Amino acid sequence: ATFEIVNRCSYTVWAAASKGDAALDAGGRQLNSGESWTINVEPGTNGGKIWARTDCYFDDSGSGICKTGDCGGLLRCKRFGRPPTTLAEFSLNQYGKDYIDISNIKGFNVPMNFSPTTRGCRGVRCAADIVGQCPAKLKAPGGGCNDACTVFQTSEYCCTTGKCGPTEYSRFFKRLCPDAFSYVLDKPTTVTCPGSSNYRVTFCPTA
Repeated sequence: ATFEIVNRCSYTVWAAASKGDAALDAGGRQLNSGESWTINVEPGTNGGKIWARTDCYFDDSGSGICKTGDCGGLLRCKRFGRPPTTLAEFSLNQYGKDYIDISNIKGFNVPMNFSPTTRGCRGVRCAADIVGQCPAKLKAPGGGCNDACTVFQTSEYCCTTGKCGPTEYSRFFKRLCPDAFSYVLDKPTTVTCPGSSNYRVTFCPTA
């Protein structure tokens, strides 16, 4: 499947793509304002994620650091990134269907639209100014808006026991972005697409 990753932000981002234990495609790449990067993701990819990283510095070998979404200091991510990270999430060719969503469960750093480029389903979007409106205790000094689990490490926020309800913090993410997961047991906003759909992830889709 193809994922066109587009940076409409006025600032450079470093796109990242991983399924947790491996890179997807090259795993990461710099995207200046306006640039597009098309990757190929193997059919059947389960638990894939795409995100943006901000304020990165990498050396010649592709080692360095990002202020949000850093994946073990690598330009080419093999692992998931350090919160806060707005997450485009997907599992492909699962009994004939693709499943996509956006998640704020690991916080928010960059606004995002996640849409099919092929027919048969709708896209999802979280493009509200979550960083600007972020509750004081959730603000990440490094940039972005942390989820409450990341900040407070409680069973309730992290849904450790598999029992948890919505919280004041999760309700903030849900208020600004109704179409993204705000906590682990949120009412699913997952979209069912035809198996083997193709997609576009757009950072800052409205700016």
